[PDB]
Amino acid sequence: AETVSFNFNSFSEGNPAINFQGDVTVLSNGNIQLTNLNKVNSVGRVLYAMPVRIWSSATGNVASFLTSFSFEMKDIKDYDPADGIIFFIAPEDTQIPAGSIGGGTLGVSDTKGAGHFVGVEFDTYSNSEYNDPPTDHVGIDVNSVDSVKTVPWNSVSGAVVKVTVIYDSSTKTLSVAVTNDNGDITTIAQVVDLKAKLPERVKFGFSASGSLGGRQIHLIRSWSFTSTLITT
Amino acid sequence: AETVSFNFNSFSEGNPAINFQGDVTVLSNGNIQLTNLNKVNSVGRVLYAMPVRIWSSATGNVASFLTSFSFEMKDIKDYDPADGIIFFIAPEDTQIPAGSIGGGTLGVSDTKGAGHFVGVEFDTYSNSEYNDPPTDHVGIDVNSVDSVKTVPWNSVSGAVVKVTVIYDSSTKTLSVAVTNDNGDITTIAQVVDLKAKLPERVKFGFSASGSLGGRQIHLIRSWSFTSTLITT
Amino acid sequence: AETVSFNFNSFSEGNPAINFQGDVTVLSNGNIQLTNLNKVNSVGRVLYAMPVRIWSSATGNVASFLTSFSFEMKDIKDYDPADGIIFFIAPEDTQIPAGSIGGGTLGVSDTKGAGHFVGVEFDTYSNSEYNDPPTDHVGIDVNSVDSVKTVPWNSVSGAVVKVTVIYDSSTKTLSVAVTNDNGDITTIAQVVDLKAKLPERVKFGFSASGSLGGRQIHLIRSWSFTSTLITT
Amino acid sequence: AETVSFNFNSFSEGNPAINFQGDVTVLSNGNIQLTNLNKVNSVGRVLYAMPVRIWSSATGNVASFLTSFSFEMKDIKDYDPADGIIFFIAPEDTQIPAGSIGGGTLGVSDTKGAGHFVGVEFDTYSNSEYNDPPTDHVGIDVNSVDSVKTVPWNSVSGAVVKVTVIYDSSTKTLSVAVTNDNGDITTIAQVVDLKAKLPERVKFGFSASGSLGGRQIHLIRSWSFTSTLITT
Ligand SMILES: CC(=O)N[C@@H]1[C@@H](O)[C@@H](O)[C@@H](CO[C@@H]2O[C@H](CO)[C@H](O)[C@H](O)[C@H]2O)O[C@@H]1O
Ligand SMILES: OC[C@H]1O[C@@H](O)[C@H](O)[C@@H](O)[C@H]1O
Ligand SMILES: OC[C@H]1O[C@@H](O)[C@H](O)[C@@H](O)[C@H]1O
Ligand SMILES: OC[C@H]1O[C@@H](O)[C@H](O)[C@@H](O)[C@H]1O
Ligand SMILES: [Ca+2]
Ligand SMILES: [Ca+2]
Ligand SMILES: [Ca+2]
Ligand SMILES: [Ca+2]
Ligand SMILES: [Mn+2]
Ligand SMILES: [Mn+2]
Ligand SMILES: [Mn+2]
Ligand SMILES: [Mn+2]
Repeated sequence: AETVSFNFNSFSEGNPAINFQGDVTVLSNGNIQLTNLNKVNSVGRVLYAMPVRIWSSATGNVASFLTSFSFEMKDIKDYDPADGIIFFIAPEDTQIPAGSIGGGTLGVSDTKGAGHFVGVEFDTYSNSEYNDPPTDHVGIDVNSVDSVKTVPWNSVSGAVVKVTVIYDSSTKTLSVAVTNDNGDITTIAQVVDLKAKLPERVKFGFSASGSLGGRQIHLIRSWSFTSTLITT
Repeated sequence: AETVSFNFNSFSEGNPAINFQGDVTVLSNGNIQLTNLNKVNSVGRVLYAMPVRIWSSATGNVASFLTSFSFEMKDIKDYDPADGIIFFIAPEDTQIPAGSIGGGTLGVSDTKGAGHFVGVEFDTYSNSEYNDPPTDHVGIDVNSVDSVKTVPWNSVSGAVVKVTVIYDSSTKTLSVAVTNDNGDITTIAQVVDLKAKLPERVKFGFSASGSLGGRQIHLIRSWSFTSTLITT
Repeated sequence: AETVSFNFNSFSEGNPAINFQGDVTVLSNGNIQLTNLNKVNSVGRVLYAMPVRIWSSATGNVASFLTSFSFEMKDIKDYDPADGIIFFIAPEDTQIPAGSIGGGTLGVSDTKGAGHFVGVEFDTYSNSEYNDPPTDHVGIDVNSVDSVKTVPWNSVSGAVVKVTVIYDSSTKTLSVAVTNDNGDITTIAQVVDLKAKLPERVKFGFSASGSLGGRQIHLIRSWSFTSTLITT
Repeated sequence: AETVSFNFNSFSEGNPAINFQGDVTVLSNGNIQLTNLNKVNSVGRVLYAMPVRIWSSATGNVASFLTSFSFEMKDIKDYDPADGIIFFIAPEDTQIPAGSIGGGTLGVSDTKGAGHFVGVEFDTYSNSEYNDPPTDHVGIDVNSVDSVKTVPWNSVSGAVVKVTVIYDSSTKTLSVAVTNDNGDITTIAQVVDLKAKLPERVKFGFSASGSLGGRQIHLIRSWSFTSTLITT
């Protein structure tokens, strides 16, 4: 078997173990702040520097992974609390889309909402152009911000949120669990054939965006990960 | 929103939140020891004392849940290292089956291997009478120790094992993530309609068993849990 | 350590984690209504169905606890707005006293006003037989509705009240902070030895009562709680 | 009645509602970071700009208050996680002690550990020169970091801690409740005559300090407060 595992209790701008793209910054408290509040159509992303091999061209085997992370989103005067954070998987050469308008694209898609990635978004603004639900929601995205499936959710300002994600390669199922502020959990699962949607080696990371009037604090507090690919 | 959440970092015999059944004992370090090393066909089970409402007969809604736990199995001189541990869900009046032979039944089924429960087993002995795979394995059981599905796994003597489970009510998916000694993860997921398999009120817990020749130390070290049922 | 914690933002009938006694009811809005407006000497109580271990006879240790809740009392035609609500603690076999007259007993004591419980009352009627102050008030009750101590308070019809109670086992101090509708706080603290007044296992909850002419809407809207007993 | 009440979900150095002293900085995420990680004997404090009238020389009455806050301390390399945060009350003209050495002084006392203030410390280092318990502890201090009383407590790096404090006027009791990462709650209470120990007008606030080798992230995330003084 081939395993990739890491853990971040804190983040440091200097550490090369992570790629910083766009407006991302690292606060003195070790928190990764994805977007710049004083910028229009801001976009910031972070990827685990080491590309992870999710499937073998020799066997056809796809890896399973268990990952958990905690983030925080807080409102600011005077802007709509937008746009949200998305935990994504993409080609290792992934970079913020050219001419990104941020906002509802969440830093991973073009204006039409399309891009090459698979992710779990924590959306805090209803974009009708991307067919978003009416309330805050968590969604499974496959090459588009027009979610394959979504689930009602509530983004509480200044609340630490914990997420646990399990991908089981045999059933090709991606299961998510979000632990809210009131103590309630919110789950969402979807079958997604990663090998069919993504290349052999990829990068995992987070992205967040904003617009002219849509802005809020997007923070990544921690992140643990373990992927295992059967090589036999 | 109806939620049940608890977190055991250790245990005590006087903790009312825990129902002890069979040969269960509590070690001075807070660990629960499920089987008696000196008894033939030993059986021990521990349960969260409070019955949990997993689905509504009024709305048809089914709860989602996130639960994590860590156990440890250790060989002893010089019995066969058997039989294993099973995280189960069963009717609130669940009790060790009458005339339990322990062993491959894992304390949750009858001689034929049937019973009323849903669970994730960590099997260390291949019982041909229950169609077990040839090696240790993690299984998803529904009313029977003859697993609906299993995955190859390896139980390391004296190794602390971490497990995270996610049940998504919408897709009825029960996904398990097992973190091994060497940091490798093993996963298994299966669609299981709890509403169709179990009554509205149930109890969650752990069970382990041995036989005359098959014995080993079965320890439950910690357990956190959160179930949420959408109501009104 | 042994901890019991929970958080209710609303309530629903059927939740096995709650014991309903008497005339209690759950409204469509998740609120718990303690008394029946058409019944003479009405009494309704709600208890967390999980017994809480407040002290150990083995170690002699006593638990500490933090709890918060919000309630609302609202007048009705043509009865006197009575009798009030009491947050209480009693033996786990606690039931509404047999042949209760409700009224000023607040559903936890006998006709003389005696009982086996400890609690914080929110009194809206002056019962001279129990030496009540002449106006509305918050009181600390130890085995009697004839409060060991009281502080002038005022129950505003329809006002949502917030309460926070801290019990420090070391000093045996029970402090209460009541946040009125107009933003003012009212506090009352009393040294109460729970190890000396209650058994090792108890149940927490609320009770409200009325009489023939004294009636009113008694609502419990939320309730969070955390008690910890050191077992080391 | 005279009541003061406020609430901060986020902080800003451009806001007049707060005084900033020393190395205190406000991160882009809204958190207040009390100590500078790059300075020796660092010290930073903040105070609610408006002095709170806690007692009257005309009537002798003393105010009761309920205040809760959340903070965060996180380790860093290669320094000892020190020294801690202290929520204090002091003369309205309080200032960082002249020639402060930070460290165990928590930024409120002199080298001897004496000063004019009442506070609740969250101590993460054992200074023998101040008779500190051998482990992390929460203490009630009255004009000295040589705590009047302490209770064992575990400071978890990167964990958000919630605190609730109630000062009962009549009993002159100050009781505190702290929420741990494991879920357990910790409390400590002590009788403190604010009238005798502090002036009529005071300021409430937080302070944290570090040394040459002792440094860590000291964050203040939110703070609500309500005090009521009877004027009659
Ligand atoms: C009545 C009878 O035929 N007896 C048989 C024994 O001969 C032998 O087959 C045992 C095997 O029990 C299993 O033992 C292992 C360990 O060595 C595990 O504990 C299995 O779960 C057991 O079933 O069964 C009867 O006693
Ligand atoms: O007001 C806020 C919003 O503004 C829109 O212009 C943008 O497309 C949305 O994604 C969101 O940022
Ligand atoms: O008029 C109202 C009141 O009536 C009394 O008879 C009763 O004892 C009081 O507790 C209160 O209900
Ligand atoms: O190692 C760290 C510590 O070092 C001491 O010298 C200092 O007095 C303490 O307050 C703390 O800073
Ligand atoms: Ca959107
Ligand atoms: Ca078996
Ligand atoms: Ca009365
Ligand atoms: Ca110290
Ligand atoms: Mn969306
Ligand atoms: Mn099996
Ligand atoms: Mn009274
Ligand atoms: Mn100290």
